[PDB]
Amino acid sequence: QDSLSFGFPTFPSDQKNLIFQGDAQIKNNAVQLTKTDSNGNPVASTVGRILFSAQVHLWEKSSSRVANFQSQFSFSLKSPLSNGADGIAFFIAPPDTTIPSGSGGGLLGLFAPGTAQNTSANQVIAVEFDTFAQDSNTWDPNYPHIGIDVNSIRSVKTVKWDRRDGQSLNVLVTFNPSTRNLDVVATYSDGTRYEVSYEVDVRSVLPEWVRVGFSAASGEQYQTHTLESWSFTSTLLYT
Amino acid sequence: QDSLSFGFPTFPSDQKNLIFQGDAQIKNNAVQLTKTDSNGNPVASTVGRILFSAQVHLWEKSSSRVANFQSQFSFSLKSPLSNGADGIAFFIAPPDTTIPSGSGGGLLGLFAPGTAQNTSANQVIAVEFDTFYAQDSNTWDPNYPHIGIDVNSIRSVKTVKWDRRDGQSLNVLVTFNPSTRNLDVVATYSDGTRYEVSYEVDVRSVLPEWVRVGFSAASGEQYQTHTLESWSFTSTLLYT
Ligand SMILES: OC[C@H]1O[C@H](O)[C@@H](O)[C@@H](O)[C@@H]1O
Ligand SMILES: [Ca+2]
Ligand SMILES: [Ca+2]
Ligand SMILES: [Mn+2]
Ligand SMILES: [Mn+2]
Repeated sequence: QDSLSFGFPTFPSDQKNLIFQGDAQIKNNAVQLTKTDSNGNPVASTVGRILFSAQVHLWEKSSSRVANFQSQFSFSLKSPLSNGADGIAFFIAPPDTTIPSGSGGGLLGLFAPGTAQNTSANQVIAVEFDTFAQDSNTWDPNYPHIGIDVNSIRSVKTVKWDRRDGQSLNVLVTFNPSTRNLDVVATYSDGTRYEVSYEVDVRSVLPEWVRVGFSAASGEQYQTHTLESWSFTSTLLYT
Repeated sequence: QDSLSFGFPTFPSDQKNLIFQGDAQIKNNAVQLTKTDSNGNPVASTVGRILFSAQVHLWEKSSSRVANFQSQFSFSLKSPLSNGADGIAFFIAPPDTTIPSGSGGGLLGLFAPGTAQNTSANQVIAVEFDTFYAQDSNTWDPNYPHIGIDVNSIRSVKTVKWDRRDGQSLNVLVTFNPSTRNLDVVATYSDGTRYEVSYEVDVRSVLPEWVRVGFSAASGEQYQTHTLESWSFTSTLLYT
């Protein structure tokens, strides 16, 4: 299809179009990307991802068209620790994507250790919300941030962000094929706003058909990564 | 998802979200539901169906919600002879639905010969466009071309006389309103000729909560092409 859209105002347990990977599962009308104990508390060493089943037609060679898409979602992070980790990300990748071997912790379940920083060994665009160390994650700034990843865990750009325990963050990620701008706008309920944009030609990074979803992980330090709602729309346009 | 929508202005050969059953295949940016030869002409004894891969949440027990949906599509029928068979249908059925054994010809690839008229043995809502075309092989339904609404039976609960026009595209709009429980069908040719048929039906008592939607077509001894040219669909769960 040239156009596709779906909306999950909430996530009831009865799902049919979601692909669950790792420890991801539905609990309390929300998606818990990372594992939580029986009491609902986060645990260490966990990775989880979800993908929408239907493939998205991102671009089409024959017609020289590229999709204009919008992804709106909200999530909350919670942890009894002073340093909850590691983060959650919205990502776009090839349809057969699976969790890479040893991609826990700072790799967010998105990249394999051996090629995490090799743009030629990866095909993925992701928007990450990182809450976690200059000794391990020697590739990220010295503070929580929102980062745009293009075939590498080493963000092409980042902006400072504040982690607020248990508070929902509303995010809108849009891509405009005419300007090739990928824009990210995130807000907390009190109006605090964060914005970051990057110009990228998706045709040179991703295949024509892709899948979209979310990934999260916790290493030694942990926190819940709760996806509360998600709406997505994409339509092929002439450029 | 509470809401889902997709649109196929045309059908390129590179499809990823369509389930092809029987002889259905993409050809010339359109879906040929029934088999065609090298010249592109219709052949006999052929059945084909397509379904969208994502499941549609038609209703939700826990919340007491039922979906409002709309399906818009266009198709054309062509045959070397002045008339053709057997017809095409838009249908809604359980996710694992497959072509019933021996459901060719007049059964449109939707029902099994043994229970084609047994409502308790079927779970399907379909809007068919019948053009044959044969009281000898299709004793059911009125004796003239028609559009019919099928609910668990090949014997339409409601029909309206229809005109077959070789090679001309018919634009169809199928809508279901959970508030009135009316399933409305409006079909029109480019010159403005319009056909309307509707029926009240509680989808909850007929189909499971999650379903798949698609099209089916068949040709027995008599044949014609059943070309699906475009299709857009959209559903949203609403409180009743
Ligand atoms: O195709 C016309 C006609 O051919 C045969 O008689 C059978 O397959 C019928 O079901 C069908 O209606
Ligand atoms: Ca980072
Ligand atoms: Ca009929
Ligand atoms: Mn990090
Ligand atoms: Mn018939």
